Amino acid sequence: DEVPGMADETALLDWLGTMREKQPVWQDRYGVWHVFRHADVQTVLRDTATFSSDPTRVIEGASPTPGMIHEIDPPEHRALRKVVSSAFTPRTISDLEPRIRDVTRSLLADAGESFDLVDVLAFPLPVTIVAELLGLPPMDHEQFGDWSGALVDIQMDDPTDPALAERIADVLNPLTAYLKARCAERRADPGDDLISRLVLAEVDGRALDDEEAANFSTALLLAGHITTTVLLGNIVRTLDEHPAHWDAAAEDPGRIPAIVEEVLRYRPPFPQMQRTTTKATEVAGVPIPADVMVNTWVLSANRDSDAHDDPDRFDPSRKSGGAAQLSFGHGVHFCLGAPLARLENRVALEEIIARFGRLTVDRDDERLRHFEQIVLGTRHLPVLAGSSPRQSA
Ligand code: HEM
Repeated sequence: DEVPGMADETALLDWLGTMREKQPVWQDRYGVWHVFRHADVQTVLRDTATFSSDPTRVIEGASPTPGMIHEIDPPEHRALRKVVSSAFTPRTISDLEPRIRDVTRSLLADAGESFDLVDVLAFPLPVTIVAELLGLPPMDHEQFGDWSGALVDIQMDDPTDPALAERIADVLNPLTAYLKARCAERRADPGDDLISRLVLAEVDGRALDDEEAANFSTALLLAGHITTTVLLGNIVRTLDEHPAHWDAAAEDPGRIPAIVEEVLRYRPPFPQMQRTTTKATEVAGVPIPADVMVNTWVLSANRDSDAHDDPDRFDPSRKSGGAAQLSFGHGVHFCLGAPLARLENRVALEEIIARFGRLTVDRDDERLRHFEQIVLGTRHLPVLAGSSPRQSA
């Protein structure tokens, strides 16, 4: 009666595989309901009326934290997402390419034969880009990175460690008050930055006060950093295992986006999502009571043969793309950061190939560490360049 941890990936995948076949809806000893098949995960994620993103919904006198889009249900979710989206736009994201490329190239250019891909690229990159998108003083970047980094590091710890909430609040409370001051500053004296945009936005009579704007910016950072960090490490780890794709991608960089989707399917940085039932309901004929937590295994869905032929084959030739990418969610909460996630990882892989041709994982480098809670991937990924401009080759 145990959920296998995130680190031993094979044992995890083996267990999910058995669940999809023998117990596709399972109630754990904590009374959390686990959903393993793709069809059923999809059903849960579409049905927001039954499967709420708002645990406060089911509690007398409790209400959601304002600005926290991922914690609220339609109709208000729609109202808010519309406001937020008007600030954080497709051109906003796409104009970021040169800076992403510029930061990435510079960081890699200082990495030679041996290095940790996460320490060098995957960890610092996303947070640099979030800081710049938000428009915050270059002189605030170091502390901003330290707060985000601390919160990434928190996830290395056992999530049932009862000190969890306190250590989270120790970082979160200053972060958000820094952003909320920035919001108030920007409301009085706006610029060309996401915070300014967020405090300037109004869509259908609806705007964000400083509280909402600050909570959103914080959520945006938290959603954006670890996931993106984990994705790039997973990309390199997966090419390591299927290395003929290094050369295919080297030859044709147009192949990179399909590689990024296939890694996302193969190794979702978030293997699980959570909902709360609002009422007695059923999944796949299995009865689930009101007011309980349901965990949808995206990782199990991604490896479901009923949804993906030869699911355990790493195969970028799959006809992937768009809103079908379960690793960014499904339905109204579908990842707001998806274009940025996709952009950052496409540029990152392009740049890795450009400089190195190929990376191999140093699997016996003892600094290698996997996460084991919310995330499927690697905190430190020692690598070895196939080659680099540093060699008199
Ligand atoms: C590969 C990297 C990423 C992955 C795997 C990922 C994963 C996810 C998933 C699974 C969800 C849906 C959660 C739910 O339905 O409850 C989500 C939502 C969200 N993500 Fe991402 N994410 C990534 C990158 C980003 C980035 C870069 C940003 C910021 C630019 C971001 C911001 C958000 C926001 C604001 C939501 C909530 C959308 C809503 O509730 O309407 N994410 N993400």
